[PDB]
Amino acid sequence: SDLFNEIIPLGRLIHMVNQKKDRLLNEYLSPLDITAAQFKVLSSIRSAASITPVELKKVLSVDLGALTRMLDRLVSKGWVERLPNVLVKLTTGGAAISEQSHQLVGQDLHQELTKNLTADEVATLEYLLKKVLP
Amino acid sequence: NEIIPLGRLIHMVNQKKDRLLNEYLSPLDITAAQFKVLSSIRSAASITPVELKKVLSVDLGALTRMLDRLVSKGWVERLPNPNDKRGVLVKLTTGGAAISEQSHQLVGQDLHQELTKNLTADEVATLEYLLKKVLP
Repeated sequence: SDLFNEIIPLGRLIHMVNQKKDRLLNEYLSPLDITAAQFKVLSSIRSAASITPVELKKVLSVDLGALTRMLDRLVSKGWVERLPNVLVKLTTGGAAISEQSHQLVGQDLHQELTKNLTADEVATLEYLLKKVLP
Repeated sequence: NEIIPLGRLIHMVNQKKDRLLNEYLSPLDITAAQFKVLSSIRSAASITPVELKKVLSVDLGALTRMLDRLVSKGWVERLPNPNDKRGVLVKLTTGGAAISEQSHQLVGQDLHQELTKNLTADEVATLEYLLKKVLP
């Protein structure tokens, strides 16, 4: 709590808290040699069903090159398949691992993130974060 | 509209910040990802790629590519390492300083005002307060 003495801007706070989330993800996901970054790519493909690398790049806001490397690794692991249109989609086993991740990682991440918060502080934080998104 | 977990909300709000950064930074052909790298070097003054990878939590390979691009643009320079010699320090050129220095205005003003457009002043103070409480 040099943080409460000091005035840190909101954008910086959002960044730091997102770093903390990603470190916690990386820890809980570690039992599948899947990174937080790979996890997000898988989730994005899951919700889109099928999606261009070009379209995926745009949804994720990351470099096209860096994403091709990500997609290479995820195909080698059998979690993603490349189809003729290019279009990337989840394998049946990448669907499994997406499913296992979410069940493995939720609750735990929520409880570690909110450990210092009151129940109503959690509800307020969630409320106000939603208000930023419109 | 529904009950979205905190972790997910943090992600979505962080995505939104990055998209706004990418828009405002577009007049330099500099990405939010690049801008973060420059800021990290700024505050470290000089830093290993290995130490930088750790501070940024990105792949070493992907960071070497980032650093290649920023050297070609003249915002970062590679130096001989005093302790290693087979290795290098990166630091900002004066141009890279001028650009990373713009992080005060960008994150604190423009980006800040777009993020908080739907918030009351006290709602901003509360959101900041509670985000700080997650960090310990």
